Amino acid sequence: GTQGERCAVHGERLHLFCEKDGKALCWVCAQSRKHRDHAMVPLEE
Ligand SMILES: [Zn+2]
Repeated sequence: GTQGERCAVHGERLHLFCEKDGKALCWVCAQSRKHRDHAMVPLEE
């Protein structure tokens, strides 16, 4: 019932939406050498 989906890997609040993956990441995961940056917009809600 945890109101607020945090990035559990690091232990921080997340704001990023992979449109390509259809998943909610953080800025740090946008900066990740893993995740191919293209269809990803930050959570501007
Ligand atoms: Zn992250």
